[PDB]
Amino acid sequence: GKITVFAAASLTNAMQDIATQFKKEKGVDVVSSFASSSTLARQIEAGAPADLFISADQKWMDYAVDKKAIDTATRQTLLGNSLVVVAPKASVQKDFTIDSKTNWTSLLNGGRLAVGDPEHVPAGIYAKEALQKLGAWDTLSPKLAPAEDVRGALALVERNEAPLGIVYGSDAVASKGVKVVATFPEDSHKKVEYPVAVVEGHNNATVKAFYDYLKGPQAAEIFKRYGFTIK
Amino acid sequence: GKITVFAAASLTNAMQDIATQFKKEKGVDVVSSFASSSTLARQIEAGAPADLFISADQKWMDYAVDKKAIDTATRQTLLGNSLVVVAPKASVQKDFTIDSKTNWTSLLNGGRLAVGDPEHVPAGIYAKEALQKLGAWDTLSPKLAPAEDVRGALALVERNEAPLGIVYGSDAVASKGVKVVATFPEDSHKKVEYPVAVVEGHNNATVKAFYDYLKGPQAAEIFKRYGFTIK
Repeated sequence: GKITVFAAASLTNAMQDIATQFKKEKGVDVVSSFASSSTLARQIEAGAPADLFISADQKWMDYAVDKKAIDTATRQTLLGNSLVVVAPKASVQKDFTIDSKTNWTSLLNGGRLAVGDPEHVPAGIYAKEALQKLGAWDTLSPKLAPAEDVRGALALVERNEAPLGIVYGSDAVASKGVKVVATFPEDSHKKVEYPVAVVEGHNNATVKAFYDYLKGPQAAEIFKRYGFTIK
Repeated sequence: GKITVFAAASLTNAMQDIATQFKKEKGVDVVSSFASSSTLARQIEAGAPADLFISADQKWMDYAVDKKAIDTATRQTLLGNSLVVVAPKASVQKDFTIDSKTNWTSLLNGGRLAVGDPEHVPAGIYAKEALQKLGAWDTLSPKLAPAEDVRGALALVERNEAPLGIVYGSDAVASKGVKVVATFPEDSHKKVEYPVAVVEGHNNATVKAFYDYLKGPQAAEIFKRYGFTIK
């Protein structure tokens, strides 16, 4: 011990497994906190004891940097992802295509579309950008079930509280209880990218060892298993 | 709706604002895709649904034309630009002069120079031509941080991943987080020029209306605001 990592909710499973393997191999305890990248960046700005931050978008890393909270010499883009629509496996929902013709109203059946809160959650921000580009936003905005992070959105679908949800490709890979039923075209939104950086003043030898591990082959194997792409 | 525009990454902000104003005034949706002009030209060759193409160089328009993908009767040079070196505003980098005496090695501090990939990105091609003419290319080529388009190069500097980058003058105008620290002499490279053309078979009345709008005073004011010169 002891390293404290703040990581985007979509990284929950990968980062837990990486922490477990790092403990086994290096004997260092890694304690992780998972929430929306917005929530995490704001906590770091306000003074949280995080050593490392991984965001699900460039936006919230840029925010933390602008607040002079990050060791910028350590910043780099670590992972990529896709944006998808999921439905429960028990659902009868057939696979559909996402484009400007998509009939969201018909697909929703009077139900709501689970999303990360588009006011701040990266998954919601990516979703809103895509839906605006596709001309679907005004139709969908009153039909949303916003959640506090992308895993809250995933949970609404897992729990059948919303028939469809917008989450990351990796979220479907991690979930026994939902399946991808549509994938957003990559040209419909900003590339989903995960920057990592050490928090300003926290780059000691132990933190550096874990940072390096995140860029190594053991971690890469785990990230790929969970549906992330390696930058 | 609906017009599809493929435009050089350097046109991102200008073309977004032009699309917004055109929608307001004409009620037509303009959907834009931004990437390196190389990437866009090759997508059009392979069969993309683009109606209009604006390249950041003559080279990639000539390429698209050679592949018989363009309505050549509509081709013309729309804009000009400059080539610059940017640094973050938080950098202590002083302004310098670009000529054959420039000490790039000293300026870089062991860091890398962000550029559009000089194998295909127009900003990289212009950069390589200038650096070769100035006698700096052999020194700099192993010190580059290539990016997939000029906005990727700009992002490396904005994010402090590279201390300096070669981008267009317009890119500095669009970016809160970098400033120009040197300007390439105009005689060091081919004039930065942006040709526009309608894609072969796509010149319907709606596309023609937007094409004409790009040559009008409303668009010209936006292009100038973003640092472009009007041809």
